[PDB]
Amino acid sequence: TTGEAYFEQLLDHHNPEKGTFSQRYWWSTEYWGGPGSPVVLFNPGEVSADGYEGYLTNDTLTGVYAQEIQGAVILIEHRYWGDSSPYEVLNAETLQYLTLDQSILDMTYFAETVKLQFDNSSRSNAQNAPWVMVGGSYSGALTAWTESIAPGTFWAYHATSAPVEAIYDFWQYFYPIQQGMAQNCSKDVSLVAEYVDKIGKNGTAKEQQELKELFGLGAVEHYDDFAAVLPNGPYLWQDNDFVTGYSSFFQFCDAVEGVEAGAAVTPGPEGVGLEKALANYANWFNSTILPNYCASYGYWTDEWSVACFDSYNASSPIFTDTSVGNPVDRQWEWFLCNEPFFWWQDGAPEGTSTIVPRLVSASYWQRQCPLYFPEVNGYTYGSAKGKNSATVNSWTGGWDMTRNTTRLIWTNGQYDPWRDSGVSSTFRPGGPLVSTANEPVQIIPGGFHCSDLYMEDYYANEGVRKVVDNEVKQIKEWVEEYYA
Ligand SMILES: *[C@@H]1O[C@H](CO)[C@@H](O[C@@H]2O[C@H](CO)[C@@H](O[C@@H]3O[C@H](CO)[C@@H](O)[C@H](O[C@H]4O[C@H](CO)[C@@H](O)[C@H](O)[C@@H]4O[C@H]4O[C@H](CO)[C@@H](O)[C@H](O)[C@@H]4O[C@H]4O[C@H](CO)[C@@H](O)[C@H](O)[C@@H]4O)[C@@H]3O)[C@H](O)[C@H]2NC(C)=O)[C@H](O)[C@H]1NC(C)=O
Ligand SMILES: *[C@@H]1O[C@H](CO)[C@@H](O[C@@H]2O[C@H](CO)[C@@H](O)[C@H](O)[C@H]2NC(C)=O)[C@H](O)[C@H]1NC(C)=O
Ligand SMILES: *[C@@H]1O[C@H](CO)[C@@H](O)[C@H](O)[C@H]1NC(C)=O
Ligand SMILES: *[C@@H]1O[C@H](CO)[C@@H](O)[C@H](O)[C@H]1NC(C)=O
Repeated sequence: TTGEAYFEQLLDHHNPEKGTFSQRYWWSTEYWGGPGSPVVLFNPGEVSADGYEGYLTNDTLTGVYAQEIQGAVILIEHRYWGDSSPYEVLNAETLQYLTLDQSILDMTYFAETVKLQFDNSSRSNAQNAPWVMVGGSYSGALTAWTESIAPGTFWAYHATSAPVEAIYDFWQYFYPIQQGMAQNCSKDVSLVAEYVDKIGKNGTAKEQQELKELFGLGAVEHYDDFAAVLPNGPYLWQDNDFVTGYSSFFQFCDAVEGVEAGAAVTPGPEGVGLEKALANYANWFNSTILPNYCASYGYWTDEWSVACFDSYNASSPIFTDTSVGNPVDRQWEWFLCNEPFFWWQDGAPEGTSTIVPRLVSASYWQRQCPLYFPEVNGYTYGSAKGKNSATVNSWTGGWDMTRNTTRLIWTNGQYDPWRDSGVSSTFRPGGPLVSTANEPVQIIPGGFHCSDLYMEDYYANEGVRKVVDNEVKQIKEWVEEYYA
């Protein structure tokens, strides 16, 4: 059966006298073998957890784990998202306790002390039963970082597509997309991105304004805000999985290549060249992306509004909305600016081919932190205080937290936009992590973001099936060691 409950979480694990707030969780005993059986714990991470029921079922990898080991499944909503926020208003003062250490200790404290409605004894808490922590994306890093920082509560860990390395100028976000996309699209998108840079850096004012109008963006006043719309094509790669078919991304590349779906004649790998690619990219954005783009934020209603592209308007509701249920993931922007993780999604450095404009730069994103988070009662965000990526990585270990691990398995995707923040990054010093029996790591061929989490990928792709089968057997083997 299923239910939902609240756990009384510590606001500040370092200072319990500051009190508690109520943290939402959901649970399922569909596969549970009774008190003493395993518990699979999954934190949906950078989002409200309400639309995540499926993780209780074997339609997802967490359910498959549970069925394999006779485990309960618990879905825990992250502090400061949804119904797990201590405050109704999120600003630089109230977000002071939205940190990685608090988020890690939330998980161990919960597993050690929660009173589960389905087992009123202590027999299902983590001191008495094996808890398996599973996470994808940021919650996969939360999972790995918990093994690094606070081992000894959870029994085993699986991290898929985990950004365990903080990186400031994360231009590598786009590198696996460039590698996975078609040759002609990649070439033509790069031509357009670099043309946008040339016109921004060397073109006249009349050239800049005219290029903006091609995209429908003549009213966008800051050139870097125009340049920042070009990644909307590449970003669609993040929505791919092995069952999305002729997806939004592949539609974008066909548009750039100037062909309708199913066309008999298509360009070869050489693409269509700058002039056509520019015209096609401009019209694709103007006609397919721009309409109702700003209206999707709720703050605006006009179909052709460009207000949401103006990142220099300190009064924009994108920056001033402090509500918990905001549509701009303000909570995540806090982690980026404050921890700081950064992961700014940028054009590549000079001398390295790029599929997004180099004018989309780390400084362009960093400039927005004080617009999201103006100083409040003396409180500011961590990167303004001088904290940087190494502050985080030297604590957690970053992608070198792999040194001496126990019962942690990793999965990554060959073409995951988050791969190069993780242990399988091609830019990790000493190369990507080498798999061992003690610490396995698998890369899904052709894989995207968290492709082993969704079982539709398992049935659709034999490469995914091989990876899922291996990690499920590894988790079962490790869990059995608890009872042996
Ligand atoms: C030059 O430019 C042209 C014009 O832009 C380029 O042509 C376009 O190329 C696109 C990319 O190749 C192509 O999109 C593809 O369309 C086919 C359908 O025609 C579709 O199958 C593709 O989608 C599959 O693959 C992606 C990538 O992994 C998956 O995200 C997606 O879910 C699909 O996956 C299924 O098929 C894969 C087989 O390729 C399996 O690996 C995967 O597991 C999954 O399998 C399920 O479905 C299978 C159905 O085949 C089934 O057998 C299996 O049992 C599972 O159920 C992708 O959308 C465009 O259509 C094309 N545009 C045109 C022709 O107008 C061209 O590539 C450029 N060339 C160069 C050299 O640069
Ligand atoms: C490109 O975007 C512009 C908006 O900047 C679109 O202009 C609107 O077009 C509709 C007609 O479909 C008019 O009703 C609006 O008054 C226009 N608003 C303007 C010009 O500010 C334009 O249609 C888009 N072009 C394409 C090809 O989609
Ligand atoms: C999901 O559970 C059902 C139980 O009725 C089982 O028949 C099915 O094989 C399971 N699927 C997976 C992928 O484990
Ligand atoms: C800046 O934001 C405020 C609030 O939405 C709005 O009234 C104003 O028109 C915006 N300015 C621009 C140039 O978009």
